[PDB]
Amino acid sequence: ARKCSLTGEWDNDLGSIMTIGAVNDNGEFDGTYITAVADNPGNITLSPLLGIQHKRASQPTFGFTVHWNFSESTSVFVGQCFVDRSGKEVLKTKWLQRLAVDDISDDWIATRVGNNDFTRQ
Amino acid sequence: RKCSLTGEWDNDLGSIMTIGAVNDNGEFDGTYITAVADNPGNITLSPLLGIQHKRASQPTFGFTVHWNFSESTSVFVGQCFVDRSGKEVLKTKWLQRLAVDDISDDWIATRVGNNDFTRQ
Amino acid sequence: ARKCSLTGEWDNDLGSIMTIGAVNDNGEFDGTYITAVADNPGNITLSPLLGIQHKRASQPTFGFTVHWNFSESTSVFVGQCFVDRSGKEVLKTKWLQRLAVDDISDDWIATRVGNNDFTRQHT
Amino acid sequence: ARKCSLTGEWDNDLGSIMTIGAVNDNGEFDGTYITAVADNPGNITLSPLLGIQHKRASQPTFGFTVHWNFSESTSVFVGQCFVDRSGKEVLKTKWLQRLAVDDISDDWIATRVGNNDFTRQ
Ligand SMILES: O=C(O)CCCC[C@@H]1SC[C@@H]2NC(=O)N[C@@H]21
Ligand SMILES: O=C(O)CCCC[C@@H]1SC[C@@H]2NC(=O)N[C@@H]21
Ligand SMILES: O=C(O)CCCC[C@@H]1SC[C@@H]2NC(=O)N[C@@H]21
Ligand SMILES: O=C(O)CCCC[C@@H]1SC[C@@H]2NC(=O)N[C@@H]21
Repeated sequence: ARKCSLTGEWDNDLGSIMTIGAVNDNGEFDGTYITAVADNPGNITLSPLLGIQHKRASQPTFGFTVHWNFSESTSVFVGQCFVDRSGKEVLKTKWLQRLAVDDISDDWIATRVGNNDFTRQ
Repeated sequence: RKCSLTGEWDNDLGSIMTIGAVNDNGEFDGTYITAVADNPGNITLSPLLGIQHKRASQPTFGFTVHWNFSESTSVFVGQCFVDRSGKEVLKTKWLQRLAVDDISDDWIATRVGNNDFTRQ
Repeated sequence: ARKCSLTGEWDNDLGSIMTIGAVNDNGEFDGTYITAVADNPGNITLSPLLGIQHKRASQPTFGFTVHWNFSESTSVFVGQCFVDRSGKEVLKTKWLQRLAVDDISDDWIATRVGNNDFTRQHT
Repeated sequence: ARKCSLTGEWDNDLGSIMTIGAVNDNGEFDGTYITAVADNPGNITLSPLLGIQHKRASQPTFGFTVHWNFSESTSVFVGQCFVDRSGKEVLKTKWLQRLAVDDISDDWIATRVGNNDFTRQ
């Protein structure tokens, strides 16, 4: 396995855990995501994700979408995978979380922003 | 159904997006022709992948575009709204990640913005 | 007055209004923000802002902070003032709204992001 | 001095330093920001900031603007000051950096987003 293939198990600074499947020839992948935190944390369940990474660069950019199975929200993550001289991989990401609102007039309220660093589990 | 993302959309910048069939889990692929880029002479049609909620009449959704002509990747997240006349609008916010050479330069690498899409 | 001096009265695309006073020699200004929207819209009242713009540029960047007087939140706006050939000014802004949470462990949830375009009030 | 008065000297995770002066009755303050990073770090100079914090809350929110004195850019920071059981203060912030572009048609490219945590010097 080449470094910065997203395939494998990762966690982040909030305690969330992500598993990513095989990455195909075009950089596409699926996975699962167990968030440590939510608007309603009692409701949390494992949720699916789908994304794409670049493959030429040793330190590729990537993004993915998480369809939360327990709420009407969706999150997206985008970032770059870095490798240090010891071979330690870190995903540096920023994210947007979209809430569902019932009226288009309330759109302004509905997007949160943040960051997460992921390392191999 | 209204707010099935399948079809052709454009946005306020002139970009054009086509989305394929949405499967039972809300997954879809598509293509994106951006009207703008860091190097607009290099723009080519690029692939996207994402997921929408299915039940809601006004579902949230997300997708990733893998730009085929740069090292960058963008993600879009938003909600599809339908007014009482039947008109659909995708209200989105996006992040664009640029590639940097070293982890110490990570702070510089993420742009944020917005786009509204309507059917082409 | 110069185009893109922030001094004056501005509308945005959510129906909000702000009025900004004189911009000093360092680009600093104060004003009052009247939001059309909020987490608790029945509590809305006018709220103070404070910011800085670049002064020399024909199309300057700027930023400001709004201290909401009716909640524990603070918002910041950053953007650029553009002037078209007819003299029409547009403030293209992006914003972050910070909500107050009680525990550092909930920090991840606390920052909303969005955009606003402002134009000068007519007359 | 009460905890989470912003007056004083702070640094962040990138190594940037800021010094904030007296906070007035309305929560207003000024100061100097010394960024550790820039598009061109050989051009970095001391730059002014101006902001407002809430005063009554034990863990107040606040924001400030930095007018960079060595580029046409402006940055804004927004966050909350937290105090732990031992009295240690942390400012958890997110920021936007606006770059100057030539025309309104280029506006889409002009805004970076990020995060910083500050602690007292
Ligand atoms: O709250 C919800 O309804 C869905 C879960 C949202 C979890 C968010 S996604 C961004 C941040 N990073 C995480 O690992 N969890 C939160
Ligand atoms: O510049 C690049 O290298 C890739 C193209 C990025 C285009 C961005 S994605 C966000 C914004 N919305 C658009 O339709 N195009 C731009
Ligand atoms: O909800 C609150 O407690 C305070 C008001 C927040 C209003 C926000 S700031 C960003 C957006 N633009 C506006 O003109 N109003 C909203
Ligand atoms: O590059 C420039 O033209 C001005 C300096 C920008 C520095 C940014 S502001 C956000 C981030 N946090 C910092 O402490 N510095 C960078």
